[PDB]
Amino acid sequence: MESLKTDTEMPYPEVIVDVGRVIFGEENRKKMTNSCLKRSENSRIIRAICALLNSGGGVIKAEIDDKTYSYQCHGLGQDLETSFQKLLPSGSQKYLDYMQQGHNLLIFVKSWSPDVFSLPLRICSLRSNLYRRDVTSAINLSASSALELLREKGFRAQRGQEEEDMRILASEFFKKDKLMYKEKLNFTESTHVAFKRFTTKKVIPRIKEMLPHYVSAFANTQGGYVLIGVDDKSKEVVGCKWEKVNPDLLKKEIENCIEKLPTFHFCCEKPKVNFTTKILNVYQKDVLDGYVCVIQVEPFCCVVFAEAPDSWIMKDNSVTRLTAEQWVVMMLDTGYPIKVHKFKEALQRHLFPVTQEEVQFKPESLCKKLFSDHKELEGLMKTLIHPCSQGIVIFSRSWAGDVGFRKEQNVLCDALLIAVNSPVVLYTILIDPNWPGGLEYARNTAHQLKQKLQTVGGYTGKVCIIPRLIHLSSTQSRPGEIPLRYPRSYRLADEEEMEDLLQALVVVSLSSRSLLSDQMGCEFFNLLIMEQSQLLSESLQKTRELFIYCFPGVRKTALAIKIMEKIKDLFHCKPKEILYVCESDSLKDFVTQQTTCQAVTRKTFMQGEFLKIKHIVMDETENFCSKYGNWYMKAKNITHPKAKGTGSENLHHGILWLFLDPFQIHHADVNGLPPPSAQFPRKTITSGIHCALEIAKVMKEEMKRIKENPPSNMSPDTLALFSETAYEEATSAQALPGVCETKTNLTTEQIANYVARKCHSLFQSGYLPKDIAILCRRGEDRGRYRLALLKAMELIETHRPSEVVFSPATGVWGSHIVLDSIQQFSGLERTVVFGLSPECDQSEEFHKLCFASRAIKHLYLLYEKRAAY
Amino acid sequence: MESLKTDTEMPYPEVIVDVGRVIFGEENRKKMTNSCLKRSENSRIIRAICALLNSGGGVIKAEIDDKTYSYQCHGLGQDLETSFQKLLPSGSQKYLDYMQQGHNLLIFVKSWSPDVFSLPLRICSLRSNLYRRDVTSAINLSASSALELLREKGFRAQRGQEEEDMRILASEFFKKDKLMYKEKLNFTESTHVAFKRFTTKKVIPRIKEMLPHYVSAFANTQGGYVLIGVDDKSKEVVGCKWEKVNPDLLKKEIENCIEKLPTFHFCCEKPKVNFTTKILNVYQKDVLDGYVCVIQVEPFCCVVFAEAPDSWIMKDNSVTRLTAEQWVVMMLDTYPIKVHKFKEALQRHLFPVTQEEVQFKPESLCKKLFSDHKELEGLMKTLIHPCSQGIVIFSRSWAGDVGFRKEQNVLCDALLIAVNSPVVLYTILIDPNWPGGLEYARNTAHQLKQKLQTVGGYTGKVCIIPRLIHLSSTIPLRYPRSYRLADEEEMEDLLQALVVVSLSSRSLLSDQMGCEFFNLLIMEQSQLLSESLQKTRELFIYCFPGVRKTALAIKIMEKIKDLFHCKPKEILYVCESDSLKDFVTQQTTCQAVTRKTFMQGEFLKIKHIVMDETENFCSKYGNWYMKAKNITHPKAKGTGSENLHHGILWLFLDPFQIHHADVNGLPPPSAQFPRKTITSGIHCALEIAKVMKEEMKRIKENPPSNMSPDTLALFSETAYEEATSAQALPGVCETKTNLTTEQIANYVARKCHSLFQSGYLPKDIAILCRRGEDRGRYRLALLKAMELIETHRPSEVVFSPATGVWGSHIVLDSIQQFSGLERTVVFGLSPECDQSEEFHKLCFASRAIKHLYLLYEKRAAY
Ligand SMILES: [Zn+2]
Ligand SMILES: [Zn+2]
Repeated sequence: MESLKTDTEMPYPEVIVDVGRVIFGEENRKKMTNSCLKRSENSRIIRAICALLNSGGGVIKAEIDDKTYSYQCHGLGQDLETSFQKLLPSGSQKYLDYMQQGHNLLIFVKSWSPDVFSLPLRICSLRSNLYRRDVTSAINLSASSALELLREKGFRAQRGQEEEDMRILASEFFKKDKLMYKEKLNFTESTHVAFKRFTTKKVIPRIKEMLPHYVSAFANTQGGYVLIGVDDKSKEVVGCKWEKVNPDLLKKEIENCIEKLPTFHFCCEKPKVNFTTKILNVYQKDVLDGYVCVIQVEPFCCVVFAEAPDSWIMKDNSVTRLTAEQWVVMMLDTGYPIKVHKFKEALQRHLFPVTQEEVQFKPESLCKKLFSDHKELEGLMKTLIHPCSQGIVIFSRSWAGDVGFRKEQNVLCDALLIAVNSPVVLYTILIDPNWPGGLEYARNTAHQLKQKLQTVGGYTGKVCIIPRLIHLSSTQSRPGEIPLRYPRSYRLADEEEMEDLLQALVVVSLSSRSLLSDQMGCEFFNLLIMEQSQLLSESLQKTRELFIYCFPGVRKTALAIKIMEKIKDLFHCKPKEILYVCESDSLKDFVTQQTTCQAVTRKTFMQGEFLKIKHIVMDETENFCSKYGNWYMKAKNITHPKAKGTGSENLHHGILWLFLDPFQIHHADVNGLPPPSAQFPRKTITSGIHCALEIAKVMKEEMKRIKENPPSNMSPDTLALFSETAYEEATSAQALPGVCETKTNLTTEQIANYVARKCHSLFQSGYLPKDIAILCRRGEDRGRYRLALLKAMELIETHRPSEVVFSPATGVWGSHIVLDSIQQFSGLERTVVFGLSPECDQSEEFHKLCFASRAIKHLYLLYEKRAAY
Repeated sequence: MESLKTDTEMPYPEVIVDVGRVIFGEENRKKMTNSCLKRSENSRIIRAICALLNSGGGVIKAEIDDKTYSYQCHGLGQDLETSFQKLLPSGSQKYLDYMQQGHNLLIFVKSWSPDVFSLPLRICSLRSNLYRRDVTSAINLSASSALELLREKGFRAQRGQEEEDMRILASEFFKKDKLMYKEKLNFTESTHVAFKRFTTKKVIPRIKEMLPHYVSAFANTQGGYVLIGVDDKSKEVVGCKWEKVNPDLLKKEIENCIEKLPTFHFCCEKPKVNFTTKILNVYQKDVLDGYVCVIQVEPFCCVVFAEAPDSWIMKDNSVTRLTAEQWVVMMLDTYPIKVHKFKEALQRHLFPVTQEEVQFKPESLCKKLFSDHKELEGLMKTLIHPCSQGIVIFSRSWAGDVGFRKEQNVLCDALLIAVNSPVVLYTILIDPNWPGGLEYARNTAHQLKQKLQTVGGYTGKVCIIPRLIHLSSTIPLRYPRSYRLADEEEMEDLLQALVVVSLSSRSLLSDQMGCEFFNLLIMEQSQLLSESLQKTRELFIYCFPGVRKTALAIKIMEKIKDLFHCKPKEILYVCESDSLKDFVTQQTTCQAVTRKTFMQGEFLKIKHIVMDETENFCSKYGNWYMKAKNITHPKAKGTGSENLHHGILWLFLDPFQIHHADVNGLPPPSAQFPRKTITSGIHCALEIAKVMKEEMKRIKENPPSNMSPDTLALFSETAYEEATSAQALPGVCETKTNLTTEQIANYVARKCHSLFQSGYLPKDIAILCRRGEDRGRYRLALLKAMELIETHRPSEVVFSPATGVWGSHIVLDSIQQFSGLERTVVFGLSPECDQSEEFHKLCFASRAIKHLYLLYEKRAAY
């Protein structure tokens, strides 16, 4: 199966299992003469249901034999119901919904999501086929008891009396060499002896049919003796006729049966199941009559199966039985960030609120682009949605691409309608209605989206995504008829169900690469920064001077802003009494807009005099230069004032927090800081990493390269505090899927064309120009790159709606693309970063870190060709 | 039941139920003519099993009808086995063991401990009696499914289609006002309609019997209609004869039945179950023939029971059914964890399983008992034989050690734990003619097993066999072989359970394992605190009362030596008292001096300084802080030092226990940064911590002159409660008031004698007096009291100054001389104190680990 299988009559998104012709109805089921057909049909239906439960859900199609059968009047069938109850002890309503359309009965099977309150039963099984022996009975363990036994045996392996009277009597019987006719047994059945239903006219068939059960029961429990040749009622040694079957054939059949038994091993030794078969002779008046067989099974280290556990899955459009190995692996279960599942409720409440207002079109950016490019989309969608007042329509250029699958050019956009008391509907808009593959695209996209919701999102409920195909060129909406019918239980019923589906959509979007993924990632990062700021603020009451060491990608500035707010709250000071000192002007304007507290650059700080400043927070401390003056003593004097006699009854100490990034030092001169031995007390922050996995991986590779061959300016002691293990833990905890690409050996025109094409593609998907940052290492190439980019974007944008405007790094907050040097972009970040740098050898490759620290989710490093002289 | 009930014939420790005469055996069970007796006997046995499972375990005693019945030859019974396997789906062998002695068949029922791999099914139940309607069938939910439904409804309440076609047709049938004879229904049964087995000759008994099931099924699920008067096979409105029963009587019976139904509510509104009963008339050719009753049940917010859930417990020597409220509370469930974290290490250190000869524990009590009674060693060696591997744990009173009464006539109790042996509890009696020995042994064994299962968390079959012995002298209790310990792992698990039980009680063994537990906890805190060595160089550590600063300081010194690779003599400890100096000098290899020695001397090779008792430092000699800074923070001298180093200056501060009114010499509280507040260092009894918290509140409410508001601000009672709950252990704190000197001496002598008889060594007693000039008077009075009490007088009573804390003698010194040192038992002898001077309870309590006896002398008369 590449995508799905074609079914014109019932083009459902889900997988369809055809169980052939079945007889349905209580009266018809009872009056069936053929019991074999009854059992076969029941088995087919139950196997299909189990496979659909373990394979994500689906539809079962059955051709109804009687042409006068109505589900409302007749019913389903009693035996099928007993089977359903056996398979689903919790309840069959939560998973199975029935429907009669035409002459076909459709059973809708929900995916087996283990109930949070219930035991974590990963998969559903009819019978474990793991037998454990209670007193005088061998019980086919249920799924829950099977999990009990598996977990107990696993713990035992990983770690490293009248019952005994029955065992002793059975052992004494075993040791005996010969027996007498009508000799009376002095013991009955127990946990360690079983002899009932074992004597027949033909012993071989009964042994083959029944021995596996008792052998599994004895091996799983402790000990056991199986006796063949003892009459059930009278407990005498009747024996088996010698002429009927010789002892050697019976012994070989027994060893064959025990060898065919499936087994699963928790331990390393992996012993086979061991058993001793001893054949006893019975003599009436010293003439041979027959023989009695005793089988002894010792306790077995792990679980032994009577046969393959009859649990089914779906594999290659077919219902497939699960082997013991597969069953135990799937049952014992022997990684998207947890923070997503912690914050999905707040994210849904912020971005996708369930309100009684009119229908909302999201996301705003893509909606604006689509509606400006196509004027009829607003009207067409408003007409199609009607009648619906409450709901959200989530637009995407390609939902299939949004869930990780192929993107189709012929699909203009996809709309996902979520509403209360309505099914989820996926609208696919086509540029040309004559495109043959629209229906397949819609069906596959709906199937993939539902599967992603259930698997990644964690949705545990009945949801139907109905593929509806629409065209802009059509003057009249809803052409033809839509025959897709689902039970009323599959539409969302309350606002809580809508909230749950939207939270699952939040998780799915945050686990993928898309425009919506990027926007919700920004909101997620805001929440994470709030949590980190709250955690770090606890040091305000315990320290006054602190040296904060930050890994690459920590986002020091947001933490600094929120820490400044926390200082204002805690110390009850006026906002203008807190000073933020940075090195770059651009960061100064950024912070000036983001915070009400005072923000100055180092030159202003040294030139000016700050009498009213009570607390100082310094960022970009690595790049500070001491040529103008020694700023550290100034900050110390403003923060730590020496006592002047008795004038100050209670001298105060302020906050002198310095944020340092040892890795990104671009000033070879001395910083003016105290030596690394005097940089105490210190804190290392690793949990601020807010970027893509790809960008974090690039930054870690550069970190390792720097640590292996440290440069002159950096020192071993500062490099020692940063470990790769902590960086992996933080990245796995806090990073989101993204894009990082590298291109080499390109001319200026090729770089310009690549940037123009990528920007056009991103804009078509709903990215705004404020998310694009084009950064060049060498500042003298700004004009050349600007001319090349103007030419490229003019060529690409043939329609040319508005002029292309690039803004300097000062205008980060504005709505324009940023084209400036890396030095001018220090401390500032944007979602998409284009790094235009000349050809770099191994020595100069360290600037990948500088480029990556500026990118949040996209990073396109482009390298120019070597100049020819 | 005060302790237990007397059973001379079967004196088992456990609770015994008598299920009367029962017929046993497959042949006998099958051939029974009377089915009512069969059902009654099966019900009695299963109810007793359920009660024993939910009530800690016990024994079932059944008298066998047949005198020729042998369990091995015959068996137990098929119906009984099926009932057992119904009650225990996991397995009946783990909980039920059978045994035949005499004419009685005994069933040994283990306590229902929910398996760690299991769903948390707290109690066992035959039937939930909670019904959930699958389509066409109403199912009595199992215990697990009942728990699932209860949790779902609780979460829902706390938070705040052809099936639909069936419902619509049923609603249309409901709305109809008239019916025709042999009118064919156009619908069959679904999740929302049920009418099978409802039409009988006498409708009322069948309704009374079956209606609760369907009402519960409909209420628990969504909606439902019940139809009365429809023939099963042909689906036509046969109707109920009008003469047989009037509609009003049937309606009132339905209302009575529905009202009688038990219910449990997860919500505050508490609505009753709502339902509409409508009576429909059937006419054949317009003449009345009968009537049809339709009952509508709407979805109901909470769970509705068909009847009281048949789960039983034990209450007042009786098998008692559980009501719905009790069952739901017990099923939904609506001591420090560090004990369960450290019990394995504690048992490996203190009760190791080895192939060596049997070990007698604890050593102190064993020495006392064997010295006082010479024959006890030989008697125990004889009784234990044949046994090589095992531990014998001695107690003056195991009953007292598990919280129950102490008996004077019991010399001691020995608990024998061994592999391939039952646990045996030996009670030694001074006078063998004491009537109550057997009852004492039985009750003690019962209480010890119950404590093990409940507090200790033991999940396994254990038998504690009461055995009574007498020193002056020159058993029918039979348990299944599964009740004896089988492996070394089972012995280890039982020993871990015993460790938890004793750490959850008050005894000598409790105190010794408390000391080991506190050592492990201090190791964990020291490891956690040592992380600040890499992040800070000068630190001001603020400690709540009872933090045990000195042990943390010693382990921090060790961590400094490990981290900075410095010689032990390069790390310096500065304290104020000579006694703590000597203590630390013995406990550590690093240099330890007092403040006077620190200021007089010169320390060239010292690279790191750790200071304790910093609140009591006096600046009259000079500025010790500046000296510490100069030693730890050296100013650069030109280019001589290529890489200047900064040392560690860690100051341990206790703001509450400031006894020097003069300025400490510390920097002002605004310059005391960076700072750390240690809360998780509290290692004492709950009672001592409570006294310290009360004194803390009293001090915070009325702060004295020397302390400052900023210093008191960091100490909150929420943190103190969290710490005390996390890391404190049960203990004793007592206060006596208005006693004269000889009464105080007699009290101390009597308490010391009682503690010594229980195995306490003299090194665990510290007698501390607030006023130092009373030391001689108290010493004379205590010597007189102790010589009067110890009539035997084996050895002289020796009191040691506070310098000799490490020695094996009672300490009699002032509180000032005992600063920074602790002992298990502390006696506080102080004069009468008013509200202003009550603050010294904190000083007295900081010196006690598990026992504190504050004694106040009478006011002096002039
Ligand atoms: Zn194995
Ligand atoms: Zn309620």
